Amino acid sequence: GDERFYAEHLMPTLQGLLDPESAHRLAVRFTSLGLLPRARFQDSDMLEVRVLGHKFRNPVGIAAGFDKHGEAVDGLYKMGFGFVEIGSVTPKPQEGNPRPRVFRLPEDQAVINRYGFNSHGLSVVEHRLRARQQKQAKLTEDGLPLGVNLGKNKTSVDAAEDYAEGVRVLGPLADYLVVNVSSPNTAGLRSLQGKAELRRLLTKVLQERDGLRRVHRPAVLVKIAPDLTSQDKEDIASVVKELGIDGLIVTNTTVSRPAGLQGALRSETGGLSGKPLRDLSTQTIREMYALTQGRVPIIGVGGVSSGQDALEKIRAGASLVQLYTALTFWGPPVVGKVKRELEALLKEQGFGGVTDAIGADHRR
Ligand SMILES: Cc1cc2nc3c(=O)[nH]c(=O)nc-3n(C[C@H](O)[C@H](O)[C@H](O)COP(=O)(O)O)c2cc1C
Ligand SMILES: COc1cccc(-c2csc(N/N=C/c3ccccc3C(=O)O)n2)c1
Ligand SMILES: O=C(O)c1cc(=O)[nH]c(=O)[nH]1
Repeated sequence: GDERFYAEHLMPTLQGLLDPESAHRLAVRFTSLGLLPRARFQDSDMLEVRVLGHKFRNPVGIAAGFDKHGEAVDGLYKMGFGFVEIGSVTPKPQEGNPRPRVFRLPEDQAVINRYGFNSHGLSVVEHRLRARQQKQAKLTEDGLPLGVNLGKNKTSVDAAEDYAEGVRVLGPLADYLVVNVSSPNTAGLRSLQGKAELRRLLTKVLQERDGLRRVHRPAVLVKIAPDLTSQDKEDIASVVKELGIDGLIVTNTTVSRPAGLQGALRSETGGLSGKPLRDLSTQTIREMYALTQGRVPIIGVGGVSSGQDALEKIRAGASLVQLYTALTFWGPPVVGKVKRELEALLKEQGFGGVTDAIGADHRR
């Protein structure tokens, strides 16, 4: 469980042998088998957060896209994440884009991916989650909630019906659902972020959700891009408040390529994640928090690899944070590292707990 060993030796050597997709698949295998150090870090009460109708024993989650098909959920809690998001899941199975479709930018601590929603489909994931449904109910009660991220098939004619199907099938198995309208890798998907289409889409989603039995009724969150115009952001905030959307996930990967990227593969098509996304994401959180008057829970994600990164997002308005790319460079010890550093920084800055820090920047 040594950060230095994983960061300086183990992870780099494994990356030396395996292309990123092979490495991802192997990581999922290892994780599902529990082949990792069980956490040194025991979660402090300071790290607990209550939001989305749930207790989270720590605010650090695993972002969607690592466990796309719900295969490694328990290994992910063992890794120390306070909550787990699986997906994106599409209604029907689909292969996603041709390989290669994932690229490392080691010099930038960044990744570019164009998976294209490769997915086992709703039915397979439903059965997988059903097999451990009662274990999840206890985990959730214990402060370890589960989120399910919903996508749409490449060849679907009715985007809203794809999401509605997802709500009906995986909604009853989830503590929260994510409407992913921000994947850069599915044609036309991000235009679902525009006002009229979003309102129509989310109205249908919320109706389907409200039609589920009470104990099986998840919160609904919208995951947005970091590449939105100011107009897009205003409109989303407006729709979210008009419809009573439960929360936002901020943000997905960027189609931008910030100046300064050094990686040889920087011009590959796809969404960029990791360090170059970090502050762009933090700023989007800051803006969405203000537009929603601090009343809509935000899960902050984008380039988090340290306690400081996490705290900056929390102070900007995030109630919870996720990471993914940092894990691909630092390995499993990064989770305890982030939690440990976050706790220390909360103390240094005079916060009683994570909850006190949420949106602190806006009250300065
Ligand atoms: C390889 C890869 C696959 C991803 N797949 C999904 C996905 O299926 N659905 C989704 O909402 N986000 C997906 N993401 C985005 C992450 O959830 C997250 O929003 C983004 O990577 C920023 O966080 P990070 O910098 O910590 O990696 C993916 C990211 C990566 C790198
Ligand atoms: C070292 O032993 C373990 C044990 C459990 C998980 C892991 C683990 C978690 S993530 C990971 N590597 N991930 C690599 C990866 C994932 C998605 C996309 C790209 C990459 C990559 O660039 O290698 N490995 C490693
Ligand atoms: O499947 C994808 O390629 C994918 C989806 C998503 O939401 N974000 C991302 O970076 N890639």
